Amino acid sequence: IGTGFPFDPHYVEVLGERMHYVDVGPRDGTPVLFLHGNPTSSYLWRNIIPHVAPSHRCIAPDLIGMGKSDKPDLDYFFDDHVRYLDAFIEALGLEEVVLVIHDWGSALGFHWAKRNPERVKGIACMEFIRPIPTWDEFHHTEVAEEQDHAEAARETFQAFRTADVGRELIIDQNAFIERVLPGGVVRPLTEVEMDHYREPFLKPVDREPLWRFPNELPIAGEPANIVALVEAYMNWLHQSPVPKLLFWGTPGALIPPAEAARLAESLPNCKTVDIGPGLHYLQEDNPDLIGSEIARWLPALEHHHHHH
Ligand SMILES: [Cl-]
Repeated sequence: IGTGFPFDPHYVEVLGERMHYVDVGPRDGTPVLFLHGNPTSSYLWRNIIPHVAPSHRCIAPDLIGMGKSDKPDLDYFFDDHVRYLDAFIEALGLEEVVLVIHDWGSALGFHWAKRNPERVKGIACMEFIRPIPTWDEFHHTEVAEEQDHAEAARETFQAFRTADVGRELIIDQNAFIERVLPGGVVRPLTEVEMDHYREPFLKPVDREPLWRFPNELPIAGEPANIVALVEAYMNWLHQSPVPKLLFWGTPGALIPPAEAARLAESLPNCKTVDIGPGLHYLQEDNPDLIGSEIARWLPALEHHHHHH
């Protein structure tokens, strides 16, 4: 699996700050917008984009306070991210797009789509965020062998959301980067890959977005604004005719194989793709199948639409 990041560095001004993004692919192509989550960057998509770029424009921003984007004095709430990515999209003059999304990138992407449904020609998603009404639903599974792992996951994120303790882990010990990220890849990440992921967060104080994110997860009614927002987009998604492509792995994390199977029915016009062994950061386990299946699925999205 490729460890390099060979893309031209692009930057654009957004709400006064700079945001870094990948922009490859023919300039005249329907754009495909790749949205990473916690605690990743555009690096997450490095081995997926080359499958899509021969035919389409590939745009992959680093969220504010992450990757090579600027680091304003914010608390990095989800709404902060909403503001910057909304302005990013308009700053590139994008009209209609295809979304490719993960984790908090999926919350952002789905929220954007629901508010801008006529501008989304398709959604490729994987290990995405859903309402979590109870902790038992978090990493829920009915596969006996996976139960111990699932309860460990609960404990982990309960701690992240525990006052002072959470900050200790994520801010002082860099747990999201040194433990959660490699912990959510089946194959071993290399030093080179880890170093790419560590680069934006060498200073602990810069780790704030990595702590706020788990504290923004819509679990057991809190935080209420996010619970509402996530319920809204999921209702939207369940009712939308927009073409969907869903990647999943075994045993998965947020999305277990059994639910992936259900989403194949509960989500209209949904093709599913088993990437084989996977945990949360599926992109690092089978980037080639994710990029090739996205590429195979993009042409038909032009149907019923036109550029002229
Ligand atoms: Cl998180």
